[PDB]
Amino acid sequence: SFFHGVTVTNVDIGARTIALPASSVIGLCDVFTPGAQASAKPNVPVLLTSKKDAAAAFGIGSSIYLACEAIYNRAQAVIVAVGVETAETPEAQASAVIGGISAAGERTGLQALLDGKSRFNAQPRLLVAPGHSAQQAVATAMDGLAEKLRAIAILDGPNSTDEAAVAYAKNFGSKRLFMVDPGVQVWDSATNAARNAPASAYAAGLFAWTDAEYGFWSSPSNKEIKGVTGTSRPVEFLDGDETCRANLLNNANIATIIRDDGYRLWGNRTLSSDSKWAFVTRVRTMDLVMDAILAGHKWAVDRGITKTYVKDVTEGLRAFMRDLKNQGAVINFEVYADPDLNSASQLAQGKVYWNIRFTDVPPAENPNFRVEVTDQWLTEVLD
Amino acid sequence: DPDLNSASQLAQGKVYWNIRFTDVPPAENPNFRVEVTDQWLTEVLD
Amino acid sequence: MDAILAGHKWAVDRGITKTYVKDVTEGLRAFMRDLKNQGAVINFEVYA
Amino acid sequence: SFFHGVTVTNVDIGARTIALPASSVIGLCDVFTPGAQASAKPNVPVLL
Amino acid sequence: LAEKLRAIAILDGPNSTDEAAVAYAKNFGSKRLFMVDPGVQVWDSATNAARNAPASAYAAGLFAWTDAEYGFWSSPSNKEIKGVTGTSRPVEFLDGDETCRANLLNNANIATIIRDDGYRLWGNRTLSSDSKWAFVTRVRTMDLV
Amino acid sequence: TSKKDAAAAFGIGSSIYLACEAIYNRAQAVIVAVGVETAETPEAQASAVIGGISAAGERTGLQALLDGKSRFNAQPRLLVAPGHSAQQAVATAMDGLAEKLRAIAILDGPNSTDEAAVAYAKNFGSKRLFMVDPGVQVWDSATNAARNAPASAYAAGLFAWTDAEYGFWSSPSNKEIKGVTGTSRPVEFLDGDETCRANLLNNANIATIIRDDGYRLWGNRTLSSDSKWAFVTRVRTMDLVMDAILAGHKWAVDRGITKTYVKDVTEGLRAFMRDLKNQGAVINFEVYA
Amino acid sequence: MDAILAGHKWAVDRGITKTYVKDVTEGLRAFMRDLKNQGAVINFEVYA
Repeated sequence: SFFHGVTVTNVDIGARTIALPASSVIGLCDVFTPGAQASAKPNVPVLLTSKKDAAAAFGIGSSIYLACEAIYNRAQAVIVAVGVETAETPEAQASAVIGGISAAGERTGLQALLDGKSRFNAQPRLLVAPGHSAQQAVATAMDGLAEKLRAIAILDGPNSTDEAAVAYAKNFGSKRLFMVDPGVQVWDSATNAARNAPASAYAAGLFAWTDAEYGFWSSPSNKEIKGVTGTSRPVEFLDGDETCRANLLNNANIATIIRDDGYRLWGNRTLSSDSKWAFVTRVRTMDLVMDAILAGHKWAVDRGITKTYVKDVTEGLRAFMRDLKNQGAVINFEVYADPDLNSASQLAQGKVYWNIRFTDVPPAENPNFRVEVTDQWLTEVLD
Repeated sequence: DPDLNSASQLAQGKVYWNIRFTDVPPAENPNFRVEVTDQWLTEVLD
Repeated sequence: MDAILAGHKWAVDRGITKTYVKDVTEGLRAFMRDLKNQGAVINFEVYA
Repeated sequence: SFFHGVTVTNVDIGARTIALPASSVIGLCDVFTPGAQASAKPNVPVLL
Repeated sequence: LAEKLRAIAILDGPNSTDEAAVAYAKNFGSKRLFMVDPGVQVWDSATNAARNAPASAYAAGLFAWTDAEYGFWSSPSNKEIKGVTGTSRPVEFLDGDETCRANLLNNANIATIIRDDGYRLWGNRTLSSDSKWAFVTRVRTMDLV
Repeated sequence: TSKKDAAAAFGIGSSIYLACEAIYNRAQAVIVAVGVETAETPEAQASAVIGGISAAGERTGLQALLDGKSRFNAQPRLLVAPGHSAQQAVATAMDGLAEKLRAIAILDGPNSTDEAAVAYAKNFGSKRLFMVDPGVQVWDSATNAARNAPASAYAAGLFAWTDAEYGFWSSPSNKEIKGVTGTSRPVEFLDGDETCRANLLNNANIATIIRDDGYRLWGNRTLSSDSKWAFVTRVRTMDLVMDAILAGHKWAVDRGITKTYVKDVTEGLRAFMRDLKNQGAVINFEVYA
Repeated sequence: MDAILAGHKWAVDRGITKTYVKDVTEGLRAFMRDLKNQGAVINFEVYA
C-alpha cells in the first residue's frame, strides 16, 4: 500500500534570492604600540565600526588610529584592521607588516586579512596599508593578497617628485591596484601642526563613502576628501588642458589629489596593462557579482538537475541582474544556458553552465563638447 | 524489441521489453561563466 | 565655451547611465534656451 | 569528482579598447648655463 | 551483501589522516559502496562530554531523511546532519576552489563532513571504477526500479 | 594545500617553504612536496635531491614523486626543483622523471650572464623542459632585505594560476608574477623590436621575466628540438588528454567487443572531445575506428 | 602604428580561438571607426 494516510510533502523548488555581500569592507594593516590601553593583541585581526571601538582597541596616537580616524572622519565603514607592533629598523618592520605565518600557524601581518571572512563574516574587499606601500616589497603582497580576497589594494607611492611615482607604477600591472602618488598632509592633533600622511587610508575611506552613498558601481574619483589641510608637492591642474601635470600621472595609472588644501581625488585608471580592466570601477563590480553568484548559489550544488531546477537558477539570475539594472549597477545584461557547453556528457558529470554577460557602467572620465557656431538659423530672423 | 522477441524465443516463454531512461544526476558542480563586455553601451543614448 | 567647460565640472567621472546623458543633454537644452529668449543666440540645437 | 562546489570563472574575452598615446610631445635640446638657479642637471632629460 | 540486497553499503574509513583514507578507498571499486572518512564526534549522554563516532549511521539516517522528503532519486549530499558537535580532523573547505582538501577526498570517491561542528555532508561519488555508476544516486534509482 | 599545511610540515625559514610560499602567494595549488635534508657540500647535496632508492627500497629524493600518484591520487604533472636545477646533473633527472609523470619540469638556469644561459639550454632538447634563466629576487622576511631566488617555484605557481583560471590549455606566458621586487640581470625589452635581448633568449627556448621589478614572465618555447612540440602548451594539453583517455577507459578493457561497445567508446570520445571544443581546449577534432 | 603596437600588448601569447581573432578584429573595427567619425581618416578596412 505504501504509507496509506495523507502526505503533505514540501516541494523545495523556485528561484532563490541573491544578495551583494561584503560590498566595501576595509582591510587595513598599519602599526601601533601594544601595552596598557591597547586592548587589541599585537597581531590578531580585530573588527571595528567606529572611532570608539578603534580607540580603546589600538590607542590614541597610534599610527594605525590616525589611519582609521581618517576613514571614519570621511565616511563610516567596517574595518577588519590588523595592526602589528613597531620594529627596530624601518626595513625589517615591513616583514611584520607583510607577515609570514609564524610557528603558531596563525596567519600574521597583512596576510591575516584572509581570516576576516571566517571570523567576522566581513571579507575585506578593500585592502590598504598606510605608510607601508612605498616599499617595493610590501606592495606585491598587497597585490597577491587582493586576488585572494578579490579586493582592490590601495597603494601610496613615495612623494619626492612625479618622476619617482611614474617609475614606481611601471612595476605593477594587476587589475587590483589603485595607487595614489601625492601624499596629502593632515593636521595631527598630537603634534599640533602640519603632518604628512600616506593618503592611503583617506583614499580608502573615500571609496566607502561613495559605495555606501551611490554604490560600489559608482566611481570614487572626483569626490572631495575630508580631514586634510594641504598636499605634499602641489600637483597642478588647469581648468581644461592635457598639459596639466595632474593628467600626466593619470596616464601612468595614478590617482592624485588636485587643487589647494585637498579639494578632491581622481584617477580611475587602475595599475593594469589590460585596457579591458582599465577602470577601478569594472574591477570593483565584477569582483562583487562574482563573489555574489559564488556565495549565492551555495544552496544549489548537488541537486536534481530537472528542467525546473535549470529555470529556477536561470530565473534566479534574471531577477538578480534586473535588480542591478534598475538600480543602475549595470546598463543591460543577458543570462542563459549555453547549448554547446551543456552537453549530454557534461550534465552526466554534474557540470551545468550559465553564460552571464553584461556591461558594467564606466565613469565618463572625459565628456567632450563639440561646440561650433554657424550661419544656419539666420534666415529664421525674418518670418 | 523486434529482434529479441523471435518466433523461437516466444516458443520458450521468453518475452523481452527494452526499458531505457536517464536517472537524474545531481549537479555537483554548477559553473557560471560570467564575463563583462562593451556591447550594451550604445544603448545609453536612445 | 568657458561656461560649458567650467559648468560641467560637477559631472566628469560619473555613472554614464541613460539618465546621466539626458541630465547633461537637458542641461544644455535649458541653458541654451536661456540664451535664446535672452537674445544671445537666434537658435540652437544640442544632442549626442 | 573534480572541485565539487560552485565555480564562477571570469572569462576574460572581448574587444579591448585602444587609445592614441603621446599625440604630440616635444623633444627639445638646446643649451643653457648650469649653476645656481639652474635646477636641471647639465645633461639629463627633464620634463616640463 | 549489498549486491544480494541491491543496497548501498555505507562504510566509514579510519580517521588518523587523509592519506590513510585514500589508501583505504583504493581497495574497493563496487557500485554499492559509499564511504565517509572524517569521523564526526557526537555529545554522548552517558559520558557527558565529547565522543568520536563512526559517522556511518549519521550518513545512513541522512539518506532516509532525503528519501522520505525529496525522494530516493534525490541526492543525499549537501544536506545538514543533526546530532553532532564537531568533527575529527577538521577537513578544510574554501568558498570556491579546487585547492581545498574537502575536494581531494571526493576525487578518491569519499564523502566528507565540511565546516565547523558538522554543517553538512557531501561527496556523491561512490567507490566505483565505472564512471557510468559514479553517482550514488544512479545506483540507488536503478536498484529500485 | 595551503601555507598552513606547509608551515607546520617543513617549518618557517626552510628553503623549501620559501618556494611553497612563492607558489601559494601567486595562486593556490596542490603540491606533493618531497623535501630532503641539507648535506655538507653543495655538490653532494644534489645526490639527495636526485635520490637513488636507498636500502629501504622506498624511492628517495626527487624520484619519490612517482609515489605521489599511488598515495595522494595527485600525480605531480608539473615538476620543479628551486635552487637545484642549474647543475647539469639534477636537471637530467627532472627530464627523465617528467616522461614518467608526463609532466613539465621547470628548470632554472644560472644567472651570471645570458651567454651562460644559452650554453646551458643547448644541452637539453626534450618536450618536457621549460627553463627560466633570469633569477628573480624576492624580499625575504627573515633577512629583511633583497634576496635572489631561483625563479623556478614562481614560474611553477604561475602555471597553476592560469590552469585554475583559464585552463591547462591556456599559455602561462605574458602573465604577471607576484611576490617579487626586482630581477637579477635586468633583461632588456623594447616596445617592439627583435633587437631586444628578451627575444634572443626565447630563440634559445628560454623563459624570461621582463621589465622592472618583475612585471611578467614569457617564452612559450620549451627546450625541444622538434618544432611540432615547440610550445609548452601543446605538451601540456597532449599529456593531459592522453592520461585522461588512459585512466578514463579503464572500465572497458576486456569486454564483449560488439558493435554497440565500439560505438559506446566512439561516442565516449565524441562527447568528450566536444566538451573540450566548446570549452576552448581544442579548435576541432575527429575520432573514429 | 604606435597605438596598435602599444595597444595590443594585452593580447600577445593567448589562445588563438575564433573568438580571440574577432575580439582583435572588432578591436580595430571600433578603433578605426573612432578615427573616422572624428575625422582622422576618411575611410578604413581591417580584416584577417
